[PDB]
Amino acid sequence: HHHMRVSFMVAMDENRVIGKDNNLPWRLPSELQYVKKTTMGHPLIMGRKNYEAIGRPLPGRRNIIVTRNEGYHVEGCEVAHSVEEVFELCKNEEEIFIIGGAQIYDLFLPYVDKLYITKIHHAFEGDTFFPEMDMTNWKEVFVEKGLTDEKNPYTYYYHVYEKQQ
Ligand SMILES: NC(=O)C1=CN([C@@H]2O[C@H](COP(=O)(O)OP(=O)(O)OC[C@H]3O[C@@H](n4cnc5c(N)ncnc54)[C@H](OP(=O)(O)O)[C@@H]3O)[C@@H](O)[C@H]2O)C=CC1
Ligand SMILES: COc1cc(Cc2cnc(N)nc2N)cc(OC)c1OC
Repeated sequence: HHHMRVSFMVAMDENRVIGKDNNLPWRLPSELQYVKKTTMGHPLIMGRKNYEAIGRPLPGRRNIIVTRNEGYHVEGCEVAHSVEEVFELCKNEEEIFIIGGAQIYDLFLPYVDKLYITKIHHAFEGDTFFPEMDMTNWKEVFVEKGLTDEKNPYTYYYHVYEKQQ
C-alpha cells in the first residue's frame, strides 16, 4: 500500500549479533561513515532502545523513534507508535531506512524491499540479533570490502540485497 522504498540498514557479525548490553560490540567509525553516506537525506526509523543507546538525533535527517509510550518526546525527533504511523509520517518520502534494533527489525520485516547488511568476520559476545530471513526472491546485487585499518580493526563487507517479489 505504502509508496516509499523500505530499506534495512544493519551491521551484524558471523552469528547475526547486532548488540551487546545496548552497545555495538565493535568500534568501526568507517562503517558508521558508510551508514551516514548511504542514508543522507532519508528518514531514519529506530526503536526507542536503539535511539537511547545512540543518545542524540543525527543531523540532516528525519529521525523517527518507535515506542508504545504515548508521552515520549525528544527535541528534534519525531515519534511514531506503530508501523502505520511511521508510514503516515513518511507518506511522501522516496525511501526510509530501518536502522534497528531487533524488535523494530521484526516489526518492519514484512515490508522490507532492500537490504544493506554489513557482515563482520568475527564472532562477538552479544545479546541482540538480526532476525532470520527467508532469502527466497532476494538477490545480492552489491558486495565490497570495508576499510580495515588501525582505527577499524576487523574484516567486514558491505552487502546489498534487493527483493524480486
Ligand atoms: N549493529 C546494528 O545493525 C544495530 C544494533 N542495535 C543494537 O540492538 C539493541 C536495540 O535493539 P532492541 O533492544 O531489540 O530494541 P529496539 O531498538 O527494537 O527498541 C525496542 C523498543 O521499541 C519500541 N517498540 C517495540 N515494538 C513496538 C511496537 N510494536 N509498537 C510500538 N513500539 C514498539 C518499544 O519502546 P518503548 O519501551 O519505549 O515503548 C521497545 O522498548 C541495542 O543494544 C543496540 O546497540 C540496534 C540497531 C542496529
Ligand atoms: C547512524 O549511525 C549509527 C547507527 C547504529 C546502528 C547501525 C550501524 N551500522 C549499520 N550498518 N546499521 C545500523 N543499523 C548505531 C549507532 O550507535 C550505537 C550509530 O551512531 C553512533
